[PDB]
Order: sequence, then C-alpha cells, then structure tokens
Amino acid sequence: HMQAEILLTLKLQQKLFADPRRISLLKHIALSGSISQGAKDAGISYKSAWDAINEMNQLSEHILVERATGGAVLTRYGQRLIQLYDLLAQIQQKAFDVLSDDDALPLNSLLAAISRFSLQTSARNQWFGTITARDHDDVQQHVDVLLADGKTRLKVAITAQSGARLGLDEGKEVLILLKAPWVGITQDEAVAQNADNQLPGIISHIERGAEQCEVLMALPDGQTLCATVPVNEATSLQQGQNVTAYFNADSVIIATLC
Amino acid sequence: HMQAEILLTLKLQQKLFADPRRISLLKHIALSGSISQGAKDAGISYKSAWDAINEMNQLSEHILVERAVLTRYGQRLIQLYDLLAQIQQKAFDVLSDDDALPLNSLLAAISRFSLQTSARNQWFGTITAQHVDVLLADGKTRLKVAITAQSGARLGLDEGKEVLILLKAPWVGITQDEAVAQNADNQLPGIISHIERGAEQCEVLMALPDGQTLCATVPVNEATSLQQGQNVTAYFNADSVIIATLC
Ligand code: NI
Repeated sequence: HMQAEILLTLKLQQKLFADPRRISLLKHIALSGSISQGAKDAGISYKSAWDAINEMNQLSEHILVERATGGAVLTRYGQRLIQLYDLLAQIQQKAFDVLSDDDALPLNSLLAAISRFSLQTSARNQWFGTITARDHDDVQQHVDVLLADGKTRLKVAITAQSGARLGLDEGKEVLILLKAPWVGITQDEAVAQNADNQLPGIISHIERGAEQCEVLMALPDGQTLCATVPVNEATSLQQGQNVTAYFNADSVIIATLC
Repeated sequence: HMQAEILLTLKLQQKLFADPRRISLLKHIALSGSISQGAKDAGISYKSAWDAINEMNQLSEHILVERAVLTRYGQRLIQLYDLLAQIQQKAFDVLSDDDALPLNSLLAAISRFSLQTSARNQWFGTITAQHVDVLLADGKTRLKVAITAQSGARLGLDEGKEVLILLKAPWVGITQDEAVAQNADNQLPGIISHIERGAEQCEVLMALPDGQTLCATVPVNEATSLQQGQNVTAYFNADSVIIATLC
C-alpha cells in the first residue's frame, strides 16, 4: 500500500467554490467556534477567510457559517458540504487503492464502485458483470451475462417484461446475487454439465463445520465464488484443486442501476 | 441546476502525481499514439511531457506509457478520473437537496432510489430485536431473516439499520390452510388481488398493508381452489430471503 493524498476542487458557475483550504477553514471554524481563531488555525488571514465564506455563500445560494446563539457555527449546509467533500475524497482514495492492488472490474463504473465500497448482501456472492447478446437466435426466458473478463458466461432467468423495466440490453452493467447454499461444487464435469450454469475455478479456501462445508473459489476474472455444501459431499475437497461450481439460472437475483 | 464540476489532484510521497493536465496528456497520448503529438495536443512542451511521465512512473512504482500506448495501469488511472466525472452531477444533486436528512453515505444516497433488482418482492425495512428480525417500512409486518452473526456484522445490522429485503416470487408459498401456514418461519396474511393461471405456473398477487403487493408464483395444481378476493397466507423460510445494506 501507498495511500494517495486526495485534493478535490468543487466549482460552481465556472468559479472555484470549495478546495482543500476552504474546507480546512470550515472545519477549523467548526472546531474552534470562531472565524478569527478558525482562520488562524487553518493558516489563513481573517480577511481571506471572510472573502471565501462570502463567495461560497453567494455561489451556493446557501449560508455556510452563522453566529451562534457569540460564536460561529456551521449551518446544516456547511456540515453537509464538508461531509459530501470528505466522502467524495474517501471514494477517490478507495478507488486509488483498487488501482494499486488491481482487480478486473472497470474503475470508471458507478455500479462497480457501489459493489466494492458500499453494498453488502447476506448472499455471499455479489459478482459484477454485463448483459451480452443472447447466445441463440430463438428467444428464451433468461438474459445472458459476461463476467469481468468479458468471456465467462452465465444465464439468469428473467421475464421479458422484468428485463425491460431494468434496462437489460446489451452492455448494461449488473450485479449477480446468489446464495452460497445454492451453488454446488464438483470434480465431476458431467454432474455440473446437467446444470444451467457451470463456472470453472480453483479452490482458494475450505472450512468444514458439523453439517456444512464452505468452499471459496477464484472465478476466472478474479472475483470470488462462495458455496456451502453438505460435509459428506465435501469429503474429498481440498485447497488448490480444480473444480467446477454449478447452479440454476433461477437461483440468481440481478441488481442494476435504473 | 447550476454548472458544476469537480477537479481532482492526487499526491504521492508529498509530491504531485496526477492532476487534470496530466490526465489530459495521457488521453492525448492514447489518441494520437505518440508522446510528442500528445504533448502538442495537450498544450505542454515535449520535455514537460516526459517530466510528467517520468515522475508519475517513479512515484507510482508502475509504468504508465509503453512503446506509444497507455499501459493497463495508465488506462485504469484515466478510469479513476472518469468515475468522478460520472458521479459529479449526482453528488452536487445530493449536496443541493435541502429536504434530505443529514448525509451518512454518498454511495448509499446515490444508490437508494436507482438500484433495482429482478426480485419481484423488493421491500425496505429496519432491523429490530441464526437470524435477525426485520420490520417493513409499513411499521407492522415483521419478518425473520436467517443470517449468521458474521454476515450480520459485515452488513452492519444494528437496531434500526435500514435494510433492503429481496424475495423471488417462486420462493413464496400460498396457503389457505392455517395448519400449513403455522409451521412456516414467516407468515404474511393478505387478500388475493389477482390470479393468473398458466399451463404449469400460477402468479398470485396479494395485497400487503401499504398498497405493497406481494407476488408469488405457485405450481398450478396447488392454486386450483384459490380465488380473487380470498384472504390467504403467504409463507416462506427465513433462509429464502436475501437482505442487503448500503454503507
Ligand atoms: Ni442465453
């Protein structure tokens, strides 16, 4: 790791609205209770502090700082700006970490940012992919999805109507939500071959309990698959070996932005 | 709404790593296929273009430009800049929303109304007090959701945490028999508002409290006696539900 230092500049009406120094000023105003001590604490003159505050008020059409009921306090909008800025900065810092350690998902994608940094589901699989052209000339009641390698195919059961409401045409980004107990793991291709979906991979981790065994497997694009299988059936399974996961097309829920 | 934009500079080792001008340089290099034309197209001198490339390579510990084409790392750095250009209007719309509650997560705010799923039953609720108890947004219908303590910590399920509840229609049973419904983990009584019988499957829509309508898809021979208007019980296992949070 090498953490990046993030500097954002927000502009409104083609004018500088908020940069690092202005946000620092607003924070020090919140911490100190005054414009004069806050300016001193932020390293800026009193005049330049009021010059910023006045311009920020005019541009945003809101009041950022007010006298307290006297000290200076941040208003609802002043606090909302600091929070928006700091959260946006945090998204960039997290995105930079993803650049640094790498992954197969697009880094320009909103859904992929949502999946990596915000969304958590009880289903232990949450895979990014994209809708692709159907793989047959006849219309069937599912959509076809490519994983982030742009090669690994999956089919998901859905109605034409449902598909239309969610905008599922070629290229639409989606997440695949799939519970782990609904994913089988096998060393017998024929067994997987009677399933709707077959996803080859290598076991990355195994954990056995009394009734169930958890298997984690790297998908071909680097995403992780999680399957829960009855302990009796996981008896031969072992880390580092070749395996195919399999599941039905109607076991998946698609998530997507509309 | 007003013209609004967000500019990003990244520093590494207390030094300049990326800024709009360096990202422009990279994009022009990709398009033109050369450092010298890319510098010309980006309005910087040739030696300044090499200074920037060499500094970016050194501070990052990666190569951004190869023999010219961008590397994957260079393309991905441009994608990081493009993520911000993509979310900027949504972020300014979140800032300008005077009627919204205080901002907790920016990705949750931008996702709340846009994220949609293929499950026909998609409900909001909150955690109340093996599993968790959920109270739907109507404040009355309670659900039991199977989830390990570990996953509950990963989702951050604390009292009052907002959750998204997902249930496909075919995971839901419909019964007019209380002796069947009583042994289910979750029981949701309601009036059947519509029935559609197909050759193998029957879609049942049932009224939920707020005008929410539960959808269930049942094998046709199990719906033979059912009628529009009848009070019925929708039932499902606690482990059939998927619950999600946005942090
Ligand atoms: Ni297909």
